[PDB]
Amino acid sequence: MAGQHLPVPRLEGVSREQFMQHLYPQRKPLVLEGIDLGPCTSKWTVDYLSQVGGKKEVKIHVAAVAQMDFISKNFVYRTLPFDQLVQRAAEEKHKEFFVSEDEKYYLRSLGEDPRKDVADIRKQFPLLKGDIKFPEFFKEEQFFSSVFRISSPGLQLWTHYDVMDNLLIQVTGKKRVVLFSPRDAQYLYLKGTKSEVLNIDNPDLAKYPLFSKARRYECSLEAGDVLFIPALWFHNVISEEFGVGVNIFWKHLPSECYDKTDTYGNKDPTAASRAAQILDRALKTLAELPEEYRDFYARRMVLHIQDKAYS
Amino acid sequence: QHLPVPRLEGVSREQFMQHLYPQRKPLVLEGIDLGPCTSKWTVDYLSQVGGKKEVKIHVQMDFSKNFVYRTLPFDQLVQRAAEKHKEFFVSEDEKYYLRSLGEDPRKDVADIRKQFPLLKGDIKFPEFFKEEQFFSSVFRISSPGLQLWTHYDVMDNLLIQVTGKKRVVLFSPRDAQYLYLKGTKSEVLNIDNPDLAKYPLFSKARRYECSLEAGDVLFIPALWFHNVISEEFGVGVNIFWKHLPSECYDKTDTYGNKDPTAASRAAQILDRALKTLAELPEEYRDFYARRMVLHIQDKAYS
Ligand SMILES: [Mg+2]
Repeated sequence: MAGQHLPVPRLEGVSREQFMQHLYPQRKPLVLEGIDLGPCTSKWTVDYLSQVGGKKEVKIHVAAVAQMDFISKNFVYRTLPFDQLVQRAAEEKHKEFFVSEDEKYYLRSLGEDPRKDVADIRKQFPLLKGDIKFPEFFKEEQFFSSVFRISSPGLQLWTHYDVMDNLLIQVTGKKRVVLFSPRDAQYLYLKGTKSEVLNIDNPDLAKYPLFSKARRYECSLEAGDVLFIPALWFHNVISEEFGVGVNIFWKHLPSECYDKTDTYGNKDPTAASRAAQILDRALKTLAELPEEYRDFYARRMVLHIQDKAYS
Repeated sequence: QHLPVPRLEGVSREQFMQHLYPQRKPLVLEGIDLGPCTSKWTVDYLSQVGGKKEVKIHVQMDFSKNFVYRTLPFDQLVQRAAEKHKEFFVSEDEKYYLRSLGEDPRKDVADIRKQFPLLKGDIKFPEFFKEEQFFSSVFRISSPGLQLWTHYDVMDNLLIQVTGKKRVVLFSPRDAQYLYLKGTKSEVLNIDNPDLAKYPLFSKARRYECSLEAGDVLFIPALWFHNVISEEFGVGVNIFWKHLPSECYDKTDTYGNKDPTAASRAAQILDRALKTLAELPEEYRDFYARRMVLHIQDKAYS
């Protein structure tokens, strides 16, 4: 079981009700084939996205290296006009560039003022929103954000997770995506919503021994493919080609539970974040009992938590 | 996963304090001067000197209550303790136990000085700790083949075997996980051939092991689990003492068993943080519980 490699189930012809009432409550990743996405899927050539989306300047990642690394931040931020960015991500070599002729590009769309606006494709790319029919797989009152996702081929984003449920729509290009159950957290060596294990295919088990028990689900997304990701599910994407992605986040929970400053979808539901503050407190009172004693009692706690609150 | 506890002869008062004690590991100390006690505390001697003072007699045991509190006159207690004893409250092969406790059990600690003055004069506790850190002295009479369940104490302990053999096995505090701890007692009664059925984890527990001969002293650093099994009849005494600044402990504790106040409270607020988490759907609750124990492990462990 541990360290296994599963396929993410692929279903074609899934209905609204069957997704919403049968597949969704199942809380597992799943890919849907053949959904009517709108013509976006035959229109969004690079020439078109440049023309139609053009020149709305966006915040962008530039990396001189396929495997992007936040532990060493080996990439830099920059801005670019939408068309430019597109044209650049579809390239392999670059005449003009921010760091090297082979640097790779990564757009994760953001609301006009990232401080108070979630990203909304409808709001910020009105024409482009035109070509794409969001699958109606969730109550509208729970909509949260809609995000563009365009990357150079060979670009490896790192393993993270979000607090919202999420429909990732591969419109153009092939995407590889491996996923980890939320319960695989212990194995993932996380700093925040990120994992330190960059090379998942060929892991340095000297530094990340526990990564071994990690049971990975894998899937590759062709154009037209849609993938559902339950909240808290870890995921790692690699643009195998050039492609254009749109994701839709939405609330699985009462809007009341979420943190309102969070426009990205990382921040922990208030209850959890509060809990974490409480905990940091205990870790402090206990803290300056001698290490010997702290330790014994940290261990009691952990076992206790595992028993009252694990399921 | 089965070690011996080091035995050491000729360890100085100093050498121990300075270089051994701070190792925080269990040691048995051979050939300390305990006084005449080790010499004269015979069933017959004991019986005489002790007197007829009524004592709290308990009668392989189960903590499931397969024991029973009782009370007898000391001399008769020892005398039976050495016995199949004719007079019994439960059975002919009644097993007899004794763990000393001060006048008011809820108020005061046990203390050999206060409660066995004559007998006290026979034994010199080893000077391995300051008088200010003294916490209690206890008289331990048990009958042969009596199996007292596994527990830990919060005070450092000097178990002194004065008379008769006694086995004892121990476990790293950290082996808390494998012990299935119900408070300060562990669920696995028969330590030798454990029902791995009920408790699969007791296996992963490295168990240290020693045998006390009359005169031997076992140091048990606070937090070490130990299981004591009187092979022959005999009397032992143990002394608890505060390893931490006296304030750190629970005032209500007359046993040296209650958690340091810092622990007791931290676990209390912990129970709070669980009450908030609890209100999210189980699966979210779950995920963040795990993120909590990751956090505790990284920050507080070793
Ligand atoms: Mg994401």
